[PDB]
Amino acid sequence: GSELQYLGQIQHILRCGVRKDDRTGTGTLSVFGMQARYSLRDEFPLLTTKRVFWKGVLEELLWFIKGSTNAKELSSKGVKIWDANGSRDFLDSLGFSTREEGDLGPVYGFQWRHFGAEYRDMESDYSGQGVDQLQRVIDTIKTNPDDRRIIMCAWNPRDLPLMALPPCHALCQFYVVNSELSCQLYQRSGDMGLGVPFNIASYALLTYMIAHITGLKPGDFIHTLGDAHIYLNHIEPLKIQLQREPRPFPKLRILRKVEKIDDFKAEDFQIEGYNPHPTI
Amino acid sequence: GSELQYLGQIQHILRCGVRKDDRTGTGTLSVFGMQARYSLRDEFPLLTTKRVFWKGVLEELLWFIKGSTNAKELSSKGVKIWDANGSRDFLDSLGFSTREEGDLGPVYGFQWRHFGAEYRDMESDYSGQGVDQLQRVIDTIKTNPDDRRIIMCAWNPRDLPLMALPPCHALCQFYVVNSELSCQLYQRSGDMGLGVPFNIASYALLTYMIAHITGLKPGDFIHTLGDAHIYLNHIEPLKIQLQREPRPFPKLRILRKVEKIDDFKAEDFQIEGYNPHPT
Repeated sequence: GSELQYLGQIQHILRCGVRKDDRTGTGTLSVFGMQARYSLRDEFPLLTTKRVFWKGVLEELLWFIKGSTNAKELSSKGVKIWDANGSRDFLDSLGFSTREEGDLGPVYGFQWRHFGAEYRDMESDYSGQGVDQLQRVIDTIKTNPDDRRIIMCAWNPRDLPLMALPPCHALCQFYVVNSELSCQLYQRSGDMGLGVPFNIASYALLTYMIAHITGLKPGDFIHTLGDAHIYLNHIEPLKIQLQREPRPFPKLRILRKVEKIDDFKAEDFQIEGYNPHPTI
Repeated sequence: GSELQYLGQIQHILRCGVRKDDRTGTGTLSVFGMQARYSLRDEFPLLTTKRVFWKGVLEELLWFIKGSTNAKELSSKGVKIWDANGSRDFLDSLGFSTREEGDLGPVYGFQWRHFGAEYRDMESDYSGQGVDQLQRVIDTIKTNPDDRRIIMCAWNPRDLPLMALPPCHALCQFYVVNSELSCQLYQRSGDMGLGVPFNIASYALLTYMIAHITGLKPGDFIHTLGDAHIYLNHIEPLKIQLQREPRPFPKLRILRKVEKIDDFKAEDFQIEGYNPHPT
């Protein structure tokens, strides 16, 4: 069971994690180096022991694909998860006083579509600039599925300081065998309680999208974590969630045949049968 | 973090791996996404079921650290593992007609010490150019141990076309807690029988070096693999190797207090009690 692996990681962190503070000084139980395999075969890994913000997962990814680094473009979709990091106070705390609100810097969207390009601002035109990693992985999957270099890297040391926040998802690698597309994510830091479930859904979704455009079947989503942690305040709540028997994962349905990654829209996706346990 | 995890991985690939060919149409049994943990606490992960080319590991790493991209600089040390990719014929095959022999392009050393810098040639001076990820990692470890961004990435989409080979160890992350330095390597592709043991030792050594430079004790080396594979002509040999009784890992002795990562020399290291099953 995929979810069982996730809950297993949580148990392991409770049993073997050690105290480790984050940037704010808040404590967490932490374990370095973890890995879970989530099958994407005939099911979508949207955790059931606790509700995952699906609209956020979907809109954020379409926003990444779009190459946007403007939090306002995601906020207007009803997803505010990046608004704080693009706010005046936050951008100023980073020294980006002349940066317009919403300008997150060269984050995912930019890295994925224009890696290496000289970031100006969120409104700048980068067409033809940088390496379009996303389309490249798609091309490679179609032409040379055996390729062991189908990677999309968001971790750009040069652009790091310009980003409102360093990416938690440094890079992901795709793999194809027997008509199945698999994806492994290297997540440098994961909040098992709140972020990871969302993280998992995001990349499983990216895989489903690429598999659809490349005519492959979703295979496995391998979630690799660097600092896998649990905030101390989620220990008891998590001990409760761990008591809940996971439910069948929902299924993802793509309502139409999409040809290019850029053509996907929120409306083309439908999460069916998602029945998460009641909020804790 | 035992060698039993490495053996277990081999066992799993032999058991669940599926046929997948490499760039040369050569078949391998492959599993995508694997991870093994190797304790570095009072022991060094130099595999004992089959001898690892320690000199190669040590010299290659020192070579990475000095930021060299000149295979000749490593070859002169008696380590020829990079010579082929820097040869006149190989360089020309990739269209690098203007490159002096040995010029591997912006590979590991360059990325590690000058990420983002404009690669010219192996003789070019890149002082203060690009991001020195290695020193930054060391600086961050010393100043903010809790940092969850202690990463050194060799994967540079931008420089890929200029390299003799795309980096295999795409990136590694370090982690500090309870005065222990851990390192996790994300290896996109790994030949379980040949490269992986070497790869493991390389990053284990790097961790030992940085741990020593930062006054921390080596913790764990987590090896994460993308396409973990075994070449077909290695199945039987590896199955035999799986029969070999794993022995206690040797110890890595650092014979001197080194202040800067750049000051480490081959002679500062000594593998002790390495007793691998003969080949």
